Amino acid sequence: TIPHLAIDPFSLDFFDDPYPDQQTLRDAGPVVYLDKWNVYGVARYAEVHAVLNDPTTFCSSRGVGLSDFKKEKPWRPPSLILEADPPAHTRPRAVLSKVLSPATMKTIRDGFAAAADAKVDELLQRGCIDAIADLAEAYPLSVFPDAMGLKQEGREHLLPYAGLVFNAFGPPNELRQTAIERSAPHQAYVNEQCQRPNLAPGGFGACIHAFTDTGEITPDEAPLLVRSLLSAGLNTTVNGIGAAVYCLARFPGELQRLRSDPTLARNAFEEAVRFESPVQTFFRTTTREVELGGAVIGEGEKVLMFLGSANRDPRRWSDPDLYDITRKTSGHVGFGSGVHMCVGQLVARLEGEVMLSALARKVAAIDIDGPVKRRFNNTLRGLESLPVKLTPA
Ligand code: HEM
Ligand SMILES: COc1ccc(C(=O)O)cc1
Ligand SMILES: [Cl-]
Repeated sequence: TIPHLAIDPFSLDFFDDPYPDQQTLRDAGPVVYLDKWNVYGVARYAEVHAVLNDPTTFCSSRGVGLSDFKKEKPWRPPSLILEADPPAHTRPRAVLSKVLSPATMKTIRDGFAAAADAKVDELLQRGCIDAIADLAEAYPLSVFPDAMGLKQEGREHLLPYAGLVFNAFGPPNELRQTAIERSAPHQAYVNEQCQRPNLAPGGFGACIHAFTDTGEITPDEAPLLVRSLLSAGLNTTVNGIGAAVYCLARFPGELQRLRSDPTLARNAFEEAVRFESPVQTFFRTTTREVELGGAVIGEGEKVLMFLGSANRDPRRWSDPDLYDITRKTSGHVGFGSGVHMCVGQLVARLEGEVMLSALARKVAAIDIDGPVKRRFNNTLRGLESLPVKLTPA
């Protein structure tokens, strides 16, 4: 019925090259059992999409990591949005949607673009750079904390904290254990910046606190919602932009197409999100007994969704393992799908678009120039170091 596999999707070997194991997971059946961690897994697009779009059956309030909040204490107070189900999810979600609205994008777009162009100009003066530290990390650090309204002091905690959050979604392996044992100072920093007086006027955080009188959220909910943005809003974009740059360096043909038409920048970013899937996995917990892909799952079972695999499922995509910047990407699940689909995706896409636009206009070649170094995280896929040589247009 359901096949049992011994594959550990949280092992370093798996992280180093997940694609053959993801095929094995897909081809074993629509629903698999992972004996290593005692969870169900779905690795094909169809079942992942299905699970994403029925939150009643496959809930989030019992945690979207391995841990079941009904059995264990969460390592930090539950997110009011990610780890909430409707209807408790609905109004905080509505608040964050307005804080990160089309109108908000319109106010910051010029500034986000200028900073991207400035970044690429600065890098071109150096020629040989690390596309991670100097670009993928540097550019979001140059725009997102300011957009949040964070003070300057203590920003060095942001990436450590977010790494910790995504490691903590995983099983209790070494990556997770080590993360939590180092957490205290990053946690203390982030929690403190979530308080209203610590967030600059007009910024994302201040706007969340400004939203505490409409009947949607109360003032005591606002700090945790600022926490959500400080959890998900930086490192994801770093890995997104890094993915895109990695793709353009590996596929020079696509760089040349992008150069010839920079209006393809937004879709080039979208395709990179599909192709590399920064957020690889999330869990759901069953709230009742349910039929899924000919399998019957009992109540209170963890279900692991392979978003990255779903994005490379040949049942859904033609040539899924090719990077194609004119692909019809609509429908990929790199930002999820359904009621929890990434609420900050407009920010992510804005950052990616203007960075790729800047590269499209300013850079003639991106050539890998040193050993590439992958970074391991229980949930995030991305590189630690990507030495490249940039050649100006
Ligand atoms: C390339 C960049 C990003 C990727 C790949 C990504 C990925 C995701 C995914 C897959 C989900 C679905 C979670 C689920 O179904 O349980 C999600 C939700 C979420 N993301 Fe993003 N994200 C990105 C950028 C951002 C940014 C820039 C922000 C904030 C500024 C953000 C904040 C959030 C929040 C608050 C949620 C919870 C939504 C909800 O539960 O309703 N993310 N993200
Ligand atoms: C996409 O990953 C995350 C991480 C944290 C949160 C949150 O803290 O609410 C939401 C999404
Ligand atoms: Cl925390």
